[PDB]
Amino acid sequence: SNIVLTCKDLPIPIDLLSLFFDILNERHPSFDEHMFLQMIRKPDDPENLSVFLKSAIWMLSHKRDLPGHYRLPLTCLVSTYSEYFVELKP
Amino acid sequence: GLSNIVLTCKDLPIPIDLLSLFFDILNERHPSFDEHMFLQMIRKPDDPENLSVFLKSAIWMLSHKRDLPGHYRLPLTCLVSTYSEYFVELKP
Repeated sequence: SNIVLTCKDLPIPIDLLSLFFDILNERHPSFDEHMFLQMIRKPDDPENLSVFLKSAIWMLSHKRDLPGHYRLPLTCLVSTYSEYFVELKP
Repeated sequence: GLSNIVLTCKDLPIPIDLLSLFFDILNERHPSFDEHMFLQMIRKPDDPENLSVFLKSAIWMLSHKRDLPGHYRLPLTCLVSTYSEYFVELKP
């Protein structure tokens, strides 16, 4: 009836992270490869985290050609990474 | 009654003034985002654009708002984390 998924051990297609980076970096050209990997590793700046999450949210809320098999892992990325805001303050 | 009730997100208490503050900030940025749409979103987001706007206000409060009370951080992050989940089935 109901399935519980741990977003932390959920597989993420490499092509999704690549797409996500491409979209975020087009929007914010100063958001480079190195900063993207540091975000995946551990968010360390609230404004950068904000822009990272906002690109993922745009992809989920506006992008009409997002492959449907990216919806679950991309949503899990949003839910997982938003958690860093508890300690990461302006 | 509404002052004494403990609402929870993922078993974490969400202070009632936090929901009021969230609504006030969201509604100030988007005056057409009324109380009824706010309550519907709370019950079940039904529009990906409206949910996007709802989440972006909460993310703004966490990322930019310097005077957000400290004890609001965990419940508000909970709300972000939980309401984002609706995107799995809610498509543009």
